[PDB]
Amino acid sequence: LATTSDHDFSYLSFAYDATDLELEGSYDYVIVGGGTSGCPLAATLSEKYKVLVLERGSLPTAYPNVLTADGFVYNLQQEDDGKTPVERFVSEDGIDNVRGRVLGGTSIINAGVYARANTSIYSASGVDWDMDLVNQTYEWVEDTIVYKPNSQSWQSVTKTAFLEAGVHPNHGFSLDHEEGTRITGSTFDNKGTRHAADELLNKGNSNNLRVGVHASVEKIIFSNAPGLTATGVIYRDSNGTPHQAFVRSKGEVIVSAGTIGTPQLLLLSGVGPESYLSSLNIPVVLSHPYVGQFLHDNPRNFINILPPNPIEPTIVTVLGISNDFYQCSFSSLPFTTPPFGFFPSSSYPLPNSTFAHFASKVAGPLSYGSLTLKSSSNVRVSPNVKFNYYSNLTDLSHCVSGMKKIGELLSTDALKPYKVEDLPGVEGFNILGIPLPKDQTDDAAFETFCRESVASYWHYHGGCLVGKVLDGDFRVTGINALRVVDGSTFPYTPASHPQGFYLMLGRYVGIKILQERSASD
Ligand SMILES: Cc1cc2nc3c(=O)[nH]c(=O)nc-3n(C[C@H](O)[C@H](O)[C@H](O)COP(=O)(O)OP(=O)(O)OC[C@H]3O[C@@H](n4cnc5c(N)ncnc54)[C@H](O)[C@@H]3O)c2cc1C
Ligand SMILES: *[C@@H]1O[C@H](CO)[C@@H](O[C@@H]2O[C@H](CO)[C@@H](O[C@H]3O[C@H](CO)[C@@H](O)[C@H](O)[C@@H]3O)[C@H](O)[C@H]2NC(C)=O)[C@H](O)[C@H]1NC(C)=O
Ligand SMILES: *[C@@H]1O[C@H](CO)[C@@H](O[C@@H]2O[C@H](CO)[C@@H](O)[C@H](O)[C@H]2NC(C)=O)[C@H](O[C@@H]2O[C@@H](C)[C@@H](O)[C@@H](O)[C@@H]2O)[C@H]1NC(C)=O
Ligand SMILES: *[C@@H]1O[C@H](CO)[C@@H](O)[C@H](O)[C@H]1NC(C)=O
Ligand SMILES: N#C[C@H](O)c1ccccc1
Ligand SMILES: N#C[C@H](O)c1ccccc1
Ligand SMILES: O=Cc1ccccc1
Repeated sequence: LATTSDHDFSYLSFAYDATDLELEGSYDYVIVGGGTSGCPLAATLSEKYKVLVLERGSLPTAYPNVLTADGFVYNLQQEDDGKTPVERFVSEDGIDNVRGRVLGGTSIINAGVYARANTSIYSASGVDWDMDLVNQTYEWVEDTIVYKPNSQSWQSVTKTAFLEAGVHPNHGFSLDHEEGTRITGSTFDNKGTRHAADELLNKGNSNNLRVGVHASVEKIIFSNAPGLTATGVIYRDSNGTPHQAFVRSKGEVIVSAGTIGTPQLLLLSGVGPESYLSSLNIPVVLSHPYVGQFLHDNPRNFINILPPNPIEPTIVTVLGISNDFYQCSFSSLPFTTPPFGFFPSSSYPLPNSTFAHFASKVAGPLSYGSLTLKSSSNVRVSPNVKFNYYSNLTDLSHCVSGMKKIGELLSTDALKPYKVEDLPGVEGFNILGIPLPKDQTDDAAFETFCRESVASYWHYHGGCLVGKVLDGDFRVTGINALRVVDGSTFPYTPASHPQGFYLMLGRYVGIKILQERSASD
């Protein structure tokens, strides 16, 4: 783990605005998306080769509130002017959501919860994992931006509630995703300073790594030398001037534009379903039926309580893990401006006092949808995405069990002091929004609750799966010098909170590439 310190912006020495980058550059590797996986990947590759990372968003310094824990809600509340770090979108299901648009990616605007992936998921994932390397990489990330949190009153209350409610065993402080209750790590340090993926750029070689911000990558360039190969990308700066960045022999273009951005860029570049691309007059580079398919978004269901006695805002650190659902509680100050994506719609009552948000994330999820373009030419126009929440009934069953567990928490001695009236069961609380069914044994009522109150846990992933679009080495099948490394590569969430795994993934693949270049050297 790391030690509390200011956000490290040393990498600014090699950060440039796209308008200042050359019109035509040559590198060993070009990384699209300076996000959660993108930054550590770029830093690792720069240890030996010339790397250029292209990020559409601004430097974190352009939006100071992304650098503190008490700025979390603020960023979500900010109006989307097309340049802000929080990009708003609404799935076809009608659920509000957001994604990062800034150097550091979504790790720069998230809730800071850090967890290592469930150790049992690597086995039949389609990737032959080097577990020694996986752990060395987690350590590499953790020693740079992960911290053991301060004790916090509300989180402690939540911990007592989980333990009283049978979420066992107790793991004390642990980073591992395991069944039971525990206090995990956070990317927010003990002074509330947010640390993120961008700082992993500092681990790279300052003479080999170059970062371009305000760089909108619109298309991947291909050629046959002699086989189909990615040769670079076209990106545009704030002046509307297009640039080109090419990769040299043995080099590669790696797309780390995220669950939403990666499939979008591939489609715009002619890599996707042939009939679909043709319907939009997009030249087909390679028919790839699964690009944009298998998009998953774990549903979030919750209960907001308004204690009669004020509680203090806290960062989530206490996790109550079950096999089918993951839970936690977020305490916060009241708002009069809605944080987009926090509640499912803009028409949700706002809290005028301090409140606690008990959240439940369904594992998986088994349900999935797809991503389609909204513009056949403009990469700045958000793609259409549908997740089909609860289309798979097993997900619904898990939501029911999960909300019943929340009901248990609400019925504990631990939460009694936060009720307005001493009533039986889950009754007695001042609830903001949709309350739980009073009868904890009414499954049908819980199913309706699950469906009508659903929101996004913001941990969407998939869209460019290993075994569907990519091979075990994250290469886009059928195309040379092209890989994908970010949250779009797997169908299910790796843990209650995925940033740890995606951060690790970036460097992991980076190391695999260096090992590959060593053997072929
Ligand atoms: C509100 C919120 C709270 C969250 N809280 C937590 C939490 O507490 N703990 C946790 O573990 N996880 C959390 N997550 C999820 C986690 O942050 C994400 O799963 C993770 O950051 C995704 O990593 P990524 O590398 O795939 O994508 P991203 O980090 O999003 O990175 C993709 C990058 O590509 C850029 N990009 C996209 N298209 C282009 C293009 N065409 N050209 C150039 N650049 C482009 C984007 O701007 C972005 O910087 C949260 C997510 C949200 C939205
Ligand atoms: C990669 O890291 C894994 C953790 O992220 C690690 O698994 C953990 O390994 C430790 C021992 O190194 C196990 O032991 C701990 O827990 C047991 C049971 O509770 C205690 O008896 C021990 O005293 C100790 O506290 C962990 O249980 C285990 N955790 C998990 C979730 O599996 C892997 O072994 C590492 N892999 C490699 C190849 O290094
Ligand atoms: C909901 O997700 C389940 C797990 O992915 C699906 O079941 C699985 O379906 C596989 C076929 O794609 C099959 O090989 C697995 O054995 C099976 N596993 C389980 C838990 O049964 C389920 O699909 C439906 O049920 C299975 C059993 C088959 O009959 C499928 O044809 C059904 O579609 C998913 N349900 C939905 C709504 O898709
Ligand atoms: C860990 O992953 C395995 C394999 O996918 C799964 O069976 C198990 O339920 C998961 N455990 C938890 C607590 O999520
Ligand atoms: N469990 C436990 C430890 O006391 C603990 C560890 C980290 C932060 C708060 C508290
Ligand atoms: N189970 C499961 C997920 O698909 C998964 C996620 C990351 C790595 C391996 C597997
Ligand atoms: O899982 C973390 C979290 C944080 C704030 C609101 C909901 C969930």
